[PDB]
Amino acid sequence: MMPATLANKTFKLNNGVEIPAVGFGTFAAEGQPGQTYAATKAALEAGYRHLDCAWFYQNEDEIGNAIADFLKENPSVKREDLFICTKVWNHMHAPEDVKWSLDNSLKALRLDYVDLFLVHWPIAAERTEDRQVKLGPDGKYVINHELTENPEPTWRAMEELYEAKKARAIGVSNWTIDGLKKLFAVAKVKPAVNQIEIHPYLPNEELVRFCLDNDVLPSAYSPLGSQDQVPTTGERVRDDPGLNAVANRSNMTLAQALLGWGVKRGYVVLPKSSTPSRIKSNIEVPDLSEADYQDLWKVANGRKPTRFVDMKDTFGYDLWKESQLE
Ligand SMILES: NC(=O)c1ccc[n+]([C@@H]2O[C@H](COP(=O)([O-])OP(=O)(O)OC[C@H]3O[C@@H](n4cnc5c(N)ncnc54)[C@H](OP(=O)(O)O)[C@@H]3O)[C@@H](O)[C@H]2O)c1
Repeated sequence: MMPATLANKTFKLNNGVEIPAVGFGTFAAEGQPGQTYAATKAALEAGYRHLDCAWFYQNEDEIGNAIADFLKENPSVKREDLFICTKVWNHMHAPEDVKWSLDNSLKALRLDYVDLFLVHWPIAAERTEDRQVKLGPDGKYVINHELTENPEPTWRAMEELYEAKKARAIGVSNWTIDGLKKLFAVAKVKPAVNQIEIHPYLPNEELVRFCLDNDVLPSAYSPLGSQDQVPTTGERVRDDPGLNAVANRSNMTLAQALLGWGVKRGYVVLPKSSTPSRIKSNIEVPDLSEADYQDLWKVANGRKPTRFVDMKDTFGYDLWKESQLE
């Protein structure tokens, strides 16, 4: 346990809502039945008060039971003490489908409201009659270009959910700087959060700066970089000697140093794990010294950025227009 952990720290969103600086990522892209329940339960017991969820991962039902069981077991804690975030997927950007998606997520989570609701990608795709992702003849998402280029109808729907008090704050995920500029023009409620990939191999500094300078708070998914192993070089973030040197010299884990780096930059961090030992350890986020903070920055600044999450090939849509050359 870390008495000085920054797990007690919150940020204040531009509408006054407080968001815990550390949240637990619940994505379980590989099963099993019951694994999300155990992990979520472990996070709640370990002191997490921020849970990050999404319709896409199809496990909000297990999360709902975990929250309900945790609350039943711990009468001193109230649902209001938890910060719950979920997200609407790309095939559900039509206004009525946005509301349906939150209603569905609220049902599975066994909640009356969520603390944060996000548009998961700035990409609108067609859906099937039964509200699944419609696949085109190449097997990729079928893109609705009108709704993708002019997301106003989708955002109005988020605004209405927010005014209906079904979401205490609304935000975006994977939005770009230009995307934010376009949204600001048509938005009555400014997005409170932009959840994006942020870690030492992808510092995303220009977007992080633009958000902070504009009252949008970033939150970092993949804050540990994934163990996904950089594809053009075959190196892992968690094998990086510079990063490990800072952690080792300060008797902290590599993950804790990476999470402490993110909060120190001034944004939320959403570490994911299925492993109890790692769930427990990742809630112990240190307040980094100036030397540690700077040296991690040296690693980040000494290399070419590498984005681990790019669903180009699945979507049949290229948001970030990144190539081998150029
Ligand atoms: N488009 C979006 O909005 C989006 C995209 C991706 C993710 N997210 C959210 O953010 C979360 C993070 O995504 P991510 O899993 O790709 O990256 P991550 O949080 O940076 O961590 C990925 C992997 O690191 C391992 N790990 C965790 N703690 C560790 C520790 N102390 N020491 C060593 N290894 C550790 C874990 O493996 P084990 O599981 O085996 O323990 C975990 O799978 C997701 O769950 C999700 O809620 C959002």
